[PDB]
Amino acid sequence: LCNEPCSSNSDCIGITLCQFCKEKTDQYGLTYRTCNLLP
Repeated sequence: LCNEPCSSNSDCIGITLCQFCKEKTDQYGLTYRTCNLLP
């Protein structure tokens, strides 16, 4: 749903109301690009 992977904003638009493709990591330090509720 909203919590899923991305590469830009548009990747998270319409699929759900979560336009904010953010960059965070897990506990390991793997930075990944994921759809968030906000910027």
